[PDB]
Amino acid sequence: SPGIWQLDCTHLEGKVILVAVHVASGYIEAEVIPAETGQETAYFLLKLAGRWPVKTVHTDNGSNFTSTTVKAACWWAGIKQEDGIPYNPQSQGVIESMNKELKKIIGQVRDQAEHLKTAVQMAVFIHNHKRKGYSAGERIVDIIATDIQT
Amino acid sequence: SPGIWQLDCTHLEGKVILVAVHVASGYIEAEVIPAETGQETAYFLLKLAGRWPVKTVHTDNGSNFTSTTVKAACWWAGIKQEDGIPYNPQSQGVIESMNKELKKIIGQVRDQAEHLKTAVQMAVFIHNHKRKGYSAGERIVDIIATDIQT
Ligand SMILES: C=CC[N@H+](Cc1ccccc1C(=O)N[C@H](C)CC)Cc1ccc2c(c1C(=O)O)OC[C@H](CCC(=O)O)O2
Ligand SMILES: C=CC[N@H+](Cc1ccccc1C(=O)N[C@H](C)CC)Cc1ccc2c(c1C(=O)O)OC[C@H](CCC(=O)O)O2
Ligand SMILES: [Cl-]
Ligand SMILES: [Cl-]
Repeated sequence: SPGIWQLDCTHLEGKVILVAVHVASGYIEAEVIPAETGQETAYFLLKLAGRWPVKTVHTDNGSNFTSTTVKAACWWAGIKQEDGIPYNPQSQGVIESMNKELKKIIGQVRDQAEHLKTAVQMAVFIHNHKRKGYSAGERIVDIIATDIQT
Repeated sequence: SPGIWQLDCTHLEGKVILVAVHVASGYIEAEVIPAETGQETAYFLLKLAGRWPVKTVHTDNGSNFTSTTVKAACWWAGIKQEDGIPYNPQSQGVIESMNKELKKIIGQVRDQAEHLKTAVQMAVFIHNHKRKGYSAGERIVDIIATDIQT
């Protein structure tokens, strides 16, 4: 559980926002990319795994699951690449609501930056710091610290 | 000191590697940029502060300290922007040693990627995961979790 992440790809302004969600905490990292490719996804996961102890990634679609570029990055970073089939039907709902929230926040900050990438990073910040009480940033650190003491 | 970070700029292959070091743990995040500008630095700090609870940044030089772009990002993200004067002379030595280590790791992986940015992310991964025994990635989580319980 401490090491499980889910990939999520959403669209805004003709661009693609790639999101990784730490499933247990709801903490996120995100980036804006021109299009989802294997190379973009592979690079994103490499960054993520250097920053948090990523054990398992539930990939966002079959193309990223298949991609030998993505598989090579997961091999390098010691990540178990898994499908993202929503065996628990609540998964679809949670991701959809997260995408909606993120787009809402992006609109609220959209005027405080020229470029979408900036607005997306502002949205990451607001999402991770929002107390709902603890924040997602607090939950992820608490979860992993609890794990390290095991 | 759970919230204290230090900026560090180093050069390789005609490009600039911007590094943020979590002082208490030695955990790092890094990116390759064409040149250090206020905009590049501001965006880097915005990303960092959305991902970790960044209270204070010791800036790497007077230009970034002065930059109104950098000050605006620090204001946005709730970061106290401070100078990076090495009042403790050991800090110069520590940063220089980190730069040398990072460049060594980049050399060791340089063949496993076409692009320097990839190699730098691999270096971040190796640095953060290396047990010295705990890793820097373990130390930062433990430090912050301890703080949250305060
Ligand atoms: C066709 C894939 C390209 N590479 C193949 C490669 C080339 C040479 C040696 C090893 C490997 C190799 O498979 N390496 C190991 C096993 C896995 C990391 C790896 C790679 C992936 C994503 C990137 C990269 C790079 C790069 O080669 O540096 O460069 C930046 C780019 C930025 C995002 C974007 O622009 O899409 O993301
Ligand atoms: C001259 C600065 C430009 N901006 C001024 C600005 C313009 C319009 C509205 C508000 C603000 C403003 O001051 N905003 C708040 C108060 C602080 C975020 C902010 C900004 C900084 C770094 C970036 C940006 C952007 C951007 O405008 O989106 O875009 C991506 C770029 C990528 C790194 C690179 O390419 O150097 O880093
Ligand atoms: Cl946070
Ligand atoms: Cl780690």
